Amino acid sequence: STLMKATVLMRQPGRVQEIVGALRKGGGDRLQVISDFDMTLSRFAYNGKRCPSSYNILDNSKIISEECRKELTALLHHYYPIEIDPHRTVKEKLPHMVEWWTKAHNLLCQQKIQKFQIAQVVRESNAMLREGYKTFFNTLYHNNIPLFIFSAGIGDILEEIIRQMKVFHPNIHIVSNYMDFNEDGFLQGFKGQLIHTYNKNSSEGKTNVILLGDSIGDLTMADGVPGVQNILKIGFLNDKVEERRERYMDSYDIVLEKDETLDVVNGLLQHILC
Ligand SMILES: Nc1nc(O)c2c(n1)[nH]c[n+]2Cc1ccc(F)c(F)c1
Ligand SMILES: [Mg+2]
Repeated sequence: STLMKATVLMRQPGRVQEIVGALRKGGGDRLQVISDFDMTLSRFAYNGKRCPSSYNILDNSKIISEECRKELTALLHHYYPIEIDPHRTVKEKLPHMVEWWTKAHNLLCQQKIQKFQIAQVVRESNAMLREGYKTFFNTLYHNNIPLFIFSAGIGDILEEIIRQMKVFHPNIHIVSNYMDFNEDGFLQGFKGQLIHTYNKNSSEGKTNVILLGDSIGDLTMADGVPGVQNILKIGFLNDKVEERRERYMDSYDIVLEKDETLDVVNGLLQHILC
């Protein structure tokens, strides 16, 4: 019944039925959720307007100068055509993506950004999560299901969004780029491994996976999780739907077309965990 919502597309509904059945048989003990952030857990559009990405939330804020905003936009102008070019292989795109993210991160480090300002920028932003986010985050937490959120954005921004929406629970594990601040609270670098849009993947018995994404690249987020026995991939198809629908349906198990809610995922979780 969950899958009878009007936004639901399935190329092989019988296969979806078998995967959901295996997930239910395995129970929450075997389940983990692997999800993209922007335009998957965050809402795509509201009240006739696009909702901001994590990148937009910081870049359009009061703590980024207009000159820095122009330089970030110039980097985007150069690298976006490379990023989306289907005739460049993922391997050929990698060094360009590393360059772009390294350059953007360094520009942010050359501003005067203070830790306390991150909460402020998010609070003043138009950040929005999909409808049903409380049920989604609470169901996972109450059922002890780890949620891995991958984002090539800024971890601090993601965390403040989820915290300010009152759903940042200890079962959430964000894999993203976290800021490093000096003793005076000023941004000085980024922590750990660089995550760009083409290395959002894993690079305990939780062998069943629900993957949530909104781009064709998100299909790989669970690659490299060892010993996965069952995976159900759910893809939000937010825009350019006539152009994208076939490729989405042919790779994602379930596609949700212009669905600004987590209702289908929530219903699947309730079915699997009850
Ligand atoms: N705040 C911020 N601003 C940027 O421009 C950043 C960033 N963080 N990290 C990496 N880039 C470059 C980039 C990569 C993908 C995008 F979709 C995009 F809009 C911008
Ligand atoms: Mg996304």
